[PDB]
Amino acid sequence: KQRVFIAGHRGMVGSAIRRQLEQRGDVELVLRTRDELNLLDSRAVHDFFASERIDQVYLAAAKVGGIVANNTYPADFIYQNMMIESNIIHAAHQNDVNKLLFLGSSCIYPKLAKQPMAESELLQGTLEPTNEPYAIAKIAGIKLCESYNRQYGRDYRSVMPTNLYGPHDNFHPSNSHVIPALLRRFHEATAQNAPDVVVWGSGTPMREFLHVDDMAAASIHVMELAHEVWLENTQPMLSHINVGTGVDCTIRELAQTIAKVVGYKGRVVFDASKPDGTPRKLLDVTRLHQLGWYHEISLEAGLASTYQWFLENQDRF
Amino acid sequence: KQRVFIAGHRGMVGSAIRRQLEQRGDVELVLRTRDELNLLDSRAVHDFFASERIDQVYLAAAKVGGIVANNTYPADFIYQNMMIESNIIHAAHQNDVNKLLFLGSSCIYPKLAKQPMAESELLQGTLEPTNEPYAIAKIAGIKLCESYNRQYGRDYRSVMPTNLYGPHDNFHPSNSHVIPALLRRFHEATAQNAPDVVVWGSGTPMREFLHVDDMAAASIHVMELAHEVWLENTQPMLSHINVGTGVDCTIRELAQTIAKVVGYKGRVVFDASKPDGTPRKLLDVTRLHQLGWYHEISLEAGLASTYQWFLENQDRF
Ligand SMILES: NC(=O)c1ccc[n+]([C@@H]2O[C@H](COP(=O)([O-])OP(=O)(O)OC[C@H]3O[C@@H](n4cnc5c(N)ncnc54)[C@H](OP(=O)(O)O)[C@@H]3O)[C@@H](O)[C@H]2O)c1
Ligand SMILES: NC(=O)c1ccc[n+]([C@@H]2O[C@H](COP(=O)([O-])OP(=O)(O)OC[C@H]3O[C@@H](n4cnc5c(N)ncnc54)[C@H](OP(=O)(O)O)[C@@H]3O)[C@@H](O)[C@H]2O)c1
Repeated sequence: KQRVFIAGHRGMVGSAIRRQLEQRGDVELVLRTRDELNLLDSRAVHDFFASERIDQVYLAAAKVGGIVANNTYPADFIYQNMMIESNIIHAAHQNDVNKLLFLGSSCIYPKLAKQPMAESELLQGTLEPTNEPYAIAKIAGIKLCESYNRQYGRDYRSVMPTNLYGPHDNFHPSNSHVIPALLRRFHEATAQNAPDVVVWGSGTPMREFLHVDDMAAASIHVMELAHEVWLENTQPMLSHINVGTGVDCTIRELAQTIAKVVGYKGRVVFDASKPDGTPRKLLDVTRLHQLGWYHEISLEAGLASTYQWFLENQDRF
Repeated sequence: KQRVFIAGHRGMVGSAIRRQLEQRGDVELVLRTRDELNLLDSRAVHDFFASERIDQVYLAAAKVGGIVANNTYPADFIYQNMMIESNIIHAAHQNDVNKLLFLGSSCIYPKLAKQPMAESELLQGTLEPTNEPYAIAKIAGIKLCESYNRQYGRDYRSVMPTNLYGPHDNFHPSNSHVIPALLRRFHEATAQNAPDVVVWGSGTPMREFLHVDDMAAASIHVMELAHEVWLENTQPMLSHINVGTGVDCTIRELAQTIAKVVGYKGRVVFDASKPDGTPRKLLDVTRLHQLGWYHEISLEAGLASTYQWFLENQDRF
């Protein structure tokens, strides 16, 4: 029976992986809350890895935030993520954990990358300023993995997810991520019966979204793939695998779909006097598809179920 | 032997007309798929009308969609429908086709029209924003007909159907039309044995529904009526004829009837915290009834047969 440590099991992605691994007895979960184990503490982390018998590690712990947070607390974002990665990856190796899955991020790719973005797009150009500190910490995490794989013959894999959404997301008004922000706004506009909802921009830019449950499934899939199969579809110094749908949709389509899901009857209005971001941003998921994994949750279905979760848990935001 | 061209013969309404005209040898059908004839291409359309010997035309081709589609692709909806109408109607005239039937839509009437909506309700007030582009294209199609009738002495008739349902409807999860959306939801809720099915709104608004086969019958009836009889019951600049049942029923009654048809045993729940649309929306079918046509398919019977079709074709959605 495999003993799996899911770091950051309370977070959005961490909890999703947990929900799925809990539904099978060939795995035994070892979980620690931030109060039980502070991942920033090296000694604490090494002690934990020395005391427990861990077979696999899902590194889903991180200091995550929106546009305001990343620009307001840059030092916290680069430092905490660098330490959490270093502590876990080093401790795992020191205590013979051979399997580990590192979760990166799509905001790690160059601002002006070629679309759709293949894995080789990594380090090909300057990063988006807002995400720079966080992005550097994440890239360093991938290279730590590749470096341990090379030097010690470890099996530390990594996946790069696209924009995620689903239960346990930050539905707070402070969150800048489009899906949870719009679900919230359309929910209130519907409740207060507002004549319209104004969204900044033209609505023409194209984005990609993946439901967190699909994300968890793909993660477990990549983690459990045969080592020979994984080596065959990656390179030692370009080992990360993009995880997404490969399908993009306009912000207009997204907003209009959310309006429908929520039962909003007013008008959705795009204020084109405000600037748009990059015209298009989506991942090339060829590598993942060749590894035999395809997403199951469509946008409409995922938004409807996420809204349902939001309804049962709104007294938390 | 009459040579009839049914444009858009693969669509819901188009195929219904075809099923009925196929069941009679006094008519010979000329059909072209989108790959055989792109209706947006003027030259292609005029060439087709020049090469074939068409006696009648049923203009059932259109760019149709739900709430999300109409608000997401407004330009495609107004443009494609305007071109398809213009191309066909002009080509028909240029090549001496004297008989043509144009299929409009109920969403063409003013948002705040008087109920039941008589034909004279056309252009009496502002349109529902969601349907505005599509509605303008459709109204332009009716006026093209009236204009050719007036200037060239043509016999281009038009019918305005109410909400339609039946086989070949879009049963996809993306579809916002109430009947196919509810048949699908109740089907899955019944299969997964869900305790309840929540529907947005109070369930009190009243809507009218017509089975597509009745629609096809009425269309053929109006098309084949004697010219003197048609002129007698219409006006040159108010020539369209409403096609529907003239009977309305609440959303509550509709949902409850679908639940029964599907064999659902759970509870149907209306969430009244979500807004309703207009309280009532149905057509005045006096003109059609005076022309001697009455619908044959009742709601329960039509839903049962449509569900039956859905069951045999579910591996398409
Ligand atoms: N577009 C994208 O590429 C994208 C989008 C979403 C997520 N992701 C990936 O998923 C990762 C996780 O994101 P998420 O949305 O699941 O965030 P989240 O909900 O904040 O998860 C982070 C978890 O880590 C825990 N944690 C942080 N610092 C800790 C510490 N010092 N000791 C112990 N636990 C600590 C947090 O616990 P507390 O909150 O209890 O402190 C939290 O439960 C990201 O870093 C990213 O790589 C990528
Ligand atoms: N409530 C209402 O008032 C109501 C409700 C339903 C229908 N209707 C009326 O019925 C009309 C048809 O509706 P429907 O439900 O039958 O839609 P549908 O199933 O989408 O039928 C449209 C057909 O037109 C074809 N088509 C579209 N563009 C074409 C092109 N450029 N070249 C060749 N073929 C083209 C489509 O073929 P492909 O899909 O193969 O491209 C499709 O088979 C509507 O426009 C409306 O006037 C009214």
